[PDB]
Amino acid sequence: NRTRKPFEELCTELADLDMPAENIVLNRRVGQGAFGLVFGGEAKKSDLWEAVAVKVINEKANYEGKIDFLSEAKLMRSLNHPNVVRLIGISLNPKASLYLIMELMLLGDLKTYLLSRRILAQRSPNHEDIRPSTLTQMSMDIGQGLAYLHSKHLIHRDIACRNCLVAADRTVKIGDFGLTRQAALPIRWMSPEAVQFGVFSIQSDIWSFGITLYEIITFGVFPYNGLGDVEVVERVKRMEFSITEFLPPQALNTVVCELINHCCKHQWQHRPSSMNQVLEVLIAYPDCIRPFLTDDPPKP
Ligand SMILES: Nc1ncnc2c1ncn2[C@@H]1O[C@H](COP(=O)(O)OP(=O)(O)O)[C@@H](O)[C@H]1O
Repeated sequence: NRTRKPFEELCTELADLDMPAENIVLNRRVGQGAFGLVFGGEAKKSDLWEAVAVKVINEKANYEGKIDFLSEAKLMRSLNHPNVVRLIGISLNPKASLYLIMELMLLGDLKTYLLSRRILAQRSPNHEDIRPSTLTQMSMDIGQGLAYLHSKHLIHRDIACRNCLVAADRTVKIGDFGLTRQAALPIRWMSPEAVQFGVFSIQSDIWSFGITLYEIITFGVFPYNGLGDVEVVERVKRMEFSITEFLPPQALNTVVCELINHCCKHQWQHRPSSMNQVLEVLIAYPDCIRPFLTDDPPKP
């Protein structure tokens, strides 16, 4: 064998993180993740219990899949930040599958969050969940969490409202690192220098961050809604219609419209050199993130 040894040498380094299956119990079906279902329950860190969600993949798939499964956890262990989801352990060979244990975010992801609290914005626009005081702090938490990733020479390459989870504290954190690589497909969240060229940088992550901001101020619309995935690879290269054109007419004079337009510029020499240029903006204008909606909900 030549691919069945990679698994058993990898778990040697991740051996201090193994937990017996008698310390993990499954209660809920939290959601349908990318590769398998995620379950919700409680895990005991040999001392006390904590509410936890688990990513699970059965032991029937190829070893090629199990290596990527454990590589997500190995990368996740190198992180510690109040705006990044932190794992607490793994579990090797429990009965039918392999377990990935990561803390529970009570209020789910951000896209389903906004999609469910849409009419609440049209009827109660000053609510503790969805007011510019909270939306700006949320986008700010995502920003400094991505700045923490970039600080330690990491590129996420997949910034969207699907990979940002919110907890009962209503603080948001970075969620999915399935596509995260080292420092030097979601095409709608990718700058053109990363689409036709396959090169990723901090500026490509800033492009996806600006797309996330458009996704937030619209409460979850599908970027470039109405254009197929084949029409967008040709339209974004020749600088026609930045994402700002897809906004309601209530924008195009605001501070958030310009911001996502500077974060999403074809000339990456004009894009911010670091996430801290964007973060320092979110302090001079603390009510920039506003809900800009229509009377017709978005159609996925
Ligand atoms: N720790 C968690 N807390 C709450 N929900 C989660 C958690 N982990 C995963 N999920 C749910 O499972 C899916 C995320 O799994 P993943 O494969 O990481 O997909 P994504 O690309 O959305 O991050 C989402 O639907 C999300 O709502």
